[PDB]
Amino acid sequence: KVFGRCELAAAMKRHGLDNYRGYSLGNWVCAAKFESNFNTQATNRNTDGSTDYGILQINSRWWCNDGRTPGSRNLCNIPCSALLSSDITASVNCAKKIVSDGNGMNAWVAWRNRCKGTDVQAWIRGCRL
Repeated sequence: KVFGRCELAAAMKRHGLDNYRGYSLGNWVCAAKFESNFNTQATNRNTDGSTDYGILQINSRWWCNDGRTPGSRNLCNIPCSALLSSDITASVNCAKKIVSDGNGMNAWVAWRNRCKGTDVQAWIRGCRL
C-alpha cells in the first residue's frame, strides 16, 4: 500500500506515534517519506547482507527475521514480511522499540539527514488531525 501523506499521519497518530519518546508526528511522517515514499512494500538491501523493510525501512540485522540474514537478531519478534503489510501495526510497534533503543530517531539515517532540524510540522500541514 502507498499511503497518502495525511492518511499515514492519521494512521500513525491512531497508533500512538505522535510525540512518542518526544518526537512529534511530523518527524515520523517525514521519516516515512524519505525512507519508503509512504510505500509499505518498500525493500532495500544493505551492504552487510541485511535488508530494510516497510514504511520505516526497518532492518533485518536487528529487528526482524527474513530467513536470509544469518547471525542476526529478531528483537521485534516478527517475520520481516509483516513490515510490508497494508496494516502498519507491526511497523509502528517495532518503530517504538527502535526509537527507545537509546539513539532515538537517529537510528533512521534518512531522518537524521533530511528531517532533523527542519520544519517537520510542514509534513502534517492541512491534514484533518
